[PDB]
Amino acid sequence: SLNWSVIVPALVIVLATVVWGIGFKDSFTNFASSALSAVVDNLGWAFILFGTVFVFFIVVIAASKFGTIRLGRIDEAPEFRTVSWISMMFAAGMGIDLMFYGTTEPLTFYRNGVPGHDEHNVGVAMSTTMFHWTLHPWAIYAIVGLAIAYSTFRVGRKQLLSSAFVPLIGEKGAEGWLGKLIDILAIIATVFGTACSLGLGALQIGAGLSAANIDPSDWTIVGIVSVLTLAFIFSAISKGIQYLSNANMVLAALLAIFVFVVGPTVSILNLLPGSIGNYLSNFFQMAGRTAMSADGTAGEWLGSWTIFYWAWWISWSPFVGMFLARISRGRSIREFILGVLLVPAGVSTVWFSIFGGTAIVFEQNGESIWGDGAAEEQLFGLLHALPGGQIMGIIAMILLGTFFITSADSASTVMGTMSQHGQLEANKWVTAAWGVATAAIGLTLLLSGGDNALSNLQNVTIVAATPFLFVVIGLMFALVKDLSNDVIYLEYREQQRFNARLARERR
Amino acid sequence: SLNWSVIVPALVIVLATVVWGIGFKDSFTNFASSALSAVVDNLGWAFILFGTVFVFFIVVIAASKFGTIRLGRIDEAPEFRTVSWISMMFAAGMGIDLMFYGTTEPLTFYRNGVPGHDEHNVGVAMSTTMFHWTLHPWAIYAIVGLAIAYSTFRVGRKQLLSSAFVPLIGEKGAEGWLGKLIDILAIIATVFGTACSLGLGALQIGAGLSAANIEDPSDWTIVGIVSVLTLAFIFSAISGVGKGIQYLSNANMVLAALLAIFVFVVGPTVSILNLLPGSIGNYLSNFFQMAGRTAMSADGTAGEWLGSWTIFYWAWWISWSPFVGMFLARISRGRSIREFILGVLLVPAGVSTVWFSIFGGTAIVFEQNGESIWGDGAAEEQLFGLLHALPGGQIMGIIAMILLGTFFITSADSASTVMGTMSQHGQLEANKWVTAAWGVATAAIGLTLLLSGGDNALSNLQNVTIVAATPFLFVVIGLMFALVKDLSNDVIYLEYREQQR
Amino acid sequence: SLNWSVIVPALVIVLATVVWGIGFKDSFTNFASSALSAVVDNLGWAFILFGTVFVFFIVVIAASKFGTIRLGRIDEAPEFRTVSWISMMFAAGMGIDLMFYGTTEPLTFYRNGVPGHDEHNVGVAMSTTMFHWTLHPWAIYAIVGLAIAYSTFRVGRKQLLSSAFVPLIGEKGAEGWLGKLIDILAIIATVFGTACSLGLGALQIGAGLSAANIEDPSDWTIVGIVSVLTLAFIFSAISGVGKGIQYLSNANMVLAALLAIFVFVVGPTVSILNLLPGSIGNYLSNFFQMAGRTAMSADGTAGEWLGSWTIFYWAWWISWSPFVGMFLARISRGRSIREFILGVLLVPAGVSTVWFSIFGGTAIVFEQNGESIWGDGAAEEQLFGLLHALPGGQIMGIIAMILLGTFFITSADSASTVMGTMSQHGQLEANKWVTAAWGVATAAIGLTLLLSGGDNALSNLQNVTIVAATPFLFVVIGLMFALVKDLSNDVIYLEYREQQRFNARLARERRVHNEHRKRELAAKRR
Ligand SMILES: CCCCCCCCCCCCCCCCCC(=O)O[C@@H](COC(=O)CCCCCCCCCCCCCCC)COP(=O)(O)OC[C@H](O)CO
Ligand SMILES: C[N+](C)(C)CCO
Ligand SMILES: [Cl-]
Ligand SMILES: [Cl-]
Repeated sequence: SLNWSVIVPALVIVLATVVWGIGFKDSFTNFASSALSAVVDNLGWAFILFGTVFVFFIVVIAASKFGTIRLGRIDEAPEFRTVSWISMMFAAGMGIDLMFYGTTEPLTFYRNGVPGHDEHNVGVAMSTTMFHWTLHPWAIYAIVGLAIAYSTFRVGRKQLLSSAFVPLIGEKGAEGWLGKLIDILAIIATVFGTACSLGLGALQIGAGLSAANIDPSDWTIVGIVSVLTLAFIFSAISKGIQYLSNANMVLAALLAIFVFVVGPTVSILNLLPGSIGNYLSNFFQMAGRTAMSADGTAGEWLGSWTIFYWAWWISWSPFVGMFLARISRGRSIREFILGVLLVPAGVSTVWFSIFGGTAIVFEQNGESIWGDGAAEEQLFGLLHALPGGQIMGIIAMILLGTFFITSADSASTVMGTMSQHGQLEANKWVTAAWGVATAAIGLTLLLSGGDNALSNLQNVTIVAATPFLFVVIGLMFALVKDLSNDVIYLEYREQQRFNARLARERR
Repeated sequence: SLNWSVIVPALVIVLATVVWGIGFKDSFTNFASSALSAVVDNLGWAFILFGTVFVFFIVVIAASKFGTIRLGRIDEAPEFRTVSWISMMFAAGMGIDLMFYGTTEPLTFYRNGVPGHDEHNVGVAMSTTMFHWTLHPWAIYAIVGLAIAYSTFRVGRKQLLSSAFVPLIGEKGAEGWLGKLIDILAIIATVFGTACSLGLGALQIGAGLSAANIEDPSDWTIVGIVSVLTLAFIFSAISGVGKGIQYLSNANMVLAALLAIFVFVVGPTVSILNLLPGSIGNYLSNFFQMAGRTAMSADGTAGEWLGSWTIFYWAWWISWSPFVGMFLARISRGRSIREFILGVLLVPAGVSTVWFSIFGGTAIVFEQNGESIWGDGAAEEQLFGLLHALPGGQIMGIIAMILLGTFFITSADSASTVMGTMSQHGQLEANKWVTAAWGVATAAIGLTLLLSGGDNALSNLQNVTIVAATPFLFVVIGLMFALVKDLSNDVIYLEYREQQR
Repeated sequence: SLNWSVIVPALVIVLATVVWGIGFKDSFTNFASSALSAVVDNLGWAFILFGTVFVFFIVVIAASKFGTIRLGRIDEAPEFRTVSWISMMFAAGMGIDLMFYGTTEPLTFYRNGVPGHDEHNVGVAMSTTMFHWTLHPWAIYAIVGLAIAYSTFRVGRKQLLSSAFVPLIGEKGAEGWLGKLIDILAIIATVFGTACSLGLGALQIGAGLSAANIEDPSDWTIVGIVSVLTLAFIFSAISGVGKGIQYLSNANMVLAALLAIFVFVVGPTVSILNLLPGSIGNYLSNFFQMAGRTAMSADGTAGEWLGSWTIFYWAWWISWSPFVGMFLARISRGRSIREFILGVLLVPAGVSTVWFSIFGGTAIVFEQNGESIWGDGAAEEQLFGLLHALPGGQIMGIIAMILLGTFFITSADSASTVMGTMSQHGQLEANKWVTAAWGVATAAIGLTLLLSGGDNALSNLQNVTIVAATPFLFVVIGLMFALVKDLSNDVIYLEYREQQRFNARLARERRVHNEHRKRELAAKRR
């Protein structure tokens, strides 16, 4: 029983873009990309504040008595071992994203420096990438994850973001004016979310083909996408996602290990203890970077970096949020939070220490893989400066390929599950539908922009993300009232008032 | 009822100082002002060390078991609602200058920069201000407000600073040396406290009239206002069925809210709005450095800046601890210390942060855009400069002027109320005569400090505020132990104490 | 009994480096000094990363329920009690070091400036010195301290160090590949660690007596230093016997606390008392920015600084942790895990600071004027240089050397107590025989390190030490697990977690029923 009151209203906006953005006008879509600067200008501070708010909030609810509450029936045990549960979070913290921004990210920060420091600054440069990729985003993923994993397993509700707002909203048939709306926002956000990954993931393949066959064609993008958006429909008949799920991790294993030993090992090893310290050291300092610091200048830097990421992450929380939820059944609220923060974070700490960590060492010996200044080639260029690095580049391409599909599967499945009343049992057909409709806008962005295709990709996803921002914000409140009414916290507060009164009349 | 064993030493010393500052004695009270440097130099270490400890202390106390413990007969019906604090918290604690400082400070620290940094640093300029007006000034209040409220609304003892030292001194044996000296210094500091509040309100008016009517305060101004506000306060204190403290404060929040909301919308809204995360994050970051900004840093330079700022800021604060602290109790009963510690922390922080961010932040926004409002550089002229720079300036200016008048009568009467309550053997309710009488006891000096001829006198008291409570610093430190080695003699700890151990 | 299986492979290489340094290829030992530039740069990261983790590690253990477990057969009324602790913390652990680096480190930093900062930074000058002599170092101790203390006094087994590794290598069956090898690497690390401190006395005295007499070189003149101070040392020797030590604990106080309260009241009392919160503050504000200092920061240019300071320290501390944990363990019986961790960290770290605040402070304040104490760049000269600049500079200068004479025996005595204890199957009783034995451990290298044609047998001192116990790092690493995977099996904690379960499920039975009675009842209103 598909939810059409939610499916089509979403497809109305997904098409609006592909139609009005490539077919007709085209130059007009770049008008809404001025509504970008509109949103960062005045809704900008929100992302910054509630950003760091999401990181405290979650730690404190995990630190609280809530943490003990078992996600599922009372004293329910997890379904997999700690090791297997963690062995699944690793696959959650890897994909196109890190492929793209792995090397270029910390390099840019070394190259140009971060608003508030000089250029050529390892400590800062590094601790900024962390800022983006460790605690902060995963704090979000936890908010949405816990909210879903709680309402479904504990309270006993449908697997829908709206079913997490029940404590605040009607109710009496949750999905009146809101609900449908809240879900319609989830859907849209997830599309543009994955869109970026597919998007910047695509043209990182095209730029990568300039390692085998030789330059930056245009019909090539449509090729790389369509070639893989077909393989996605192909491998949309089994799951599937689990086969390649490791096929990805092994390739990602090669790339890393390889560059660990061939590259400046001891440097890369120095970056671990080093880029965990500057992270902590600078955390608050970068927590407060807005468009006032540094002397009303960092406004631009935020738009291109810190505020992009924040939007992106949010527009992905509906996807990642279900994943971690679905997996974590059984875990305690705390075990699930501390788990969700530190686990993926370790990998995002090593990964940037390896790839973009050599890019810094290189730029210190003159080597410089800057390659004309485009990140989309930065990666391969990095490898080409290492022995047998040309085969590695080939691997990387086939890797971003396997990523394109697996990343699209999980996305479409989630977007499917919530496009039809939270049915865990995903309809094989509606899944592929959300993939093509997604890959679609993942292409509609890449094409409409030209030389700065990357730009519009990040501006729209920021736009469609902003609405949800508020959703997730509110998902705190629904999550606190949901917890304060939970048996185990209610029953405990009854035991200390009793463990107080029992000694109030014996004296 | 009127305790005349402490009224005397105070009424005489307070009269001794005013004389040694008037009648051609105006110069020898200035040389005595530079004797302040003595304390800032040798007790510098003292303030900047413990000022930060208190902040950790209440936290470490709210954190532990002592937190759950209400203050009273347990589950004792609270009383005053949420609006009780926010009002008096900023009505008695501050309000007067925190309108001049709401702009001149964040605007100064930007322009000239604080030690160990470079100028035009928005972050620092906000973190330093914030530092001077949050966790710190409210812990050296919480300590007091928590101690007293416990040694009365729990134990039952009488509301008087020495009574809270019972745990350290002895059962009633606090009558000797340590105990009488307390009440004197607590009265001196509260008499000067009001005196300084009356003085600031007067220097403000000068610039207020400059906004409305100017004219380089040609006499009449100090009297025709300080008296107007004294005679306006002496009326809102007499009428029993009036309670100006519970009203004017509420009105005060409404005026300040109005004013704030004005600039916040007409002015650089987003800037203010970007300054919220900007302020907090920065504050958290620059906390442990500016917490340890000793006069040894940097390279020995910050000596002056500290004394003129942070230090003076502390020595000044420590003074208003009796009054403000007592008030954090005279209007609270039944709500656990924990729901109180953060009550006077998380909450005052919020308002101050926001206030500065709005004003101070806007000032920086102006400073950057080239349309400054620093002009000539008088702290007392800047608030209005920023104001008149906005549509409906002169208008909002009038109410801004009124604001300085509001809370004033309260900050003075409520400052005198606590006096009347600490003068009559620590009685919650005090005679309507002793309270208002002390609220004007400073007026008798204010009119003599100007009869010297022309103008050049008040400057004394400004610096005398520091040393006016210099010793009262330690009165806090000990009060910190008298609150730890006292709660461990409470019901829950004494039962496990007198058990197997 | 004696372990002629761990001590045999012991002195065989203890001297295979001693006679190797003084004899054989004299300048071949200067190839190992360029061989640490293989660990310091290749393991420097691993020395930092885990060094910091060490400070979080215990701190949580301290706050953990583990922090209630008492150390030894439940009750065990506190053995020594207090004071003797903080006195034997340093006397044993630090002691002499607090001087031959404690009044010059805040000074060298105020001068040259640490990497990532300009010179003349009172702040970093204080912050970077503490990073080395406070929270970080002691935390390496409290681990081995607990691991060892809990291993012996609680469980009730041997005082041999490798014992604490039975929860990981199996109990009673961890003697072979791993086990004896640990004890071997243990005794060595304690010999060198001690030999270094003993040789320092001669070096600091030879170049320290300059404030009195002996302007000659520094070779045969020192024969009356090493050979005499050790001669007067063993006494001791004639009698022990079982405990103190001690006669040095209250000594160090009266003595140090004297010269300290001396400079604190004579010198710039305020400039010191000011730098009091300034020390702590800046320390906290820079803690994470210091633990992030690597040979990749700043801009891959601080390696030769770190290698001279930070890593230098960390490496050494692990190579000195055996003794200082073996000794820290005693006098701690009947003291809880918590009060032990908050004992080794808070107070020792809380005094080192006020030490650098008085000595490092005035030493700095003297430079802010022009009366520099810097004596041609020599650690010994600076110490006396700043006290002879105060009324009675030769009256306290006396104690500057004569007191350091006590620290000589404090280390040796206490240290020997440990190395002796670990070669006797791990018993506690005072073994006079082995005590004085290892007491030698320097007569073949210490006094010979100088007879090498006059002097210059450096740095064959610091070189051999930090490389000796380079695997020790990975030992104090896996010591965290053997500490926690052991603490957790303790009856008191084993019972704490079981009770949780009970309450847990019982509380479910109470609930699952109501929702089945307020349900049948709810279906009764129909
Ligand atoms: C600026 C730098 C200066 C120096 C910094 C020093 C170091 C920082 C100090 C950090 C303090 C952390 C304190 C940790 C205490 C542990 C909690 C505890 O003792 O719980 C007891 C028992 O309590 C309970 O079991 C129930 C309630 C536990 C409450 C835990 C709260 C969560 C803490 C998370 C906060 C931070 C998370 C990381 C992100 C910042 C003990 O049992 P256990 O430790 O054996 O339990 C182990 C646990 O189950 C793991 O398997
Ligand atoms: C879960 N994904 C890997 C798809 C996104 C996080 O990088
Ligand atoms: Cl549960
Ligand atoms: Cl400094």
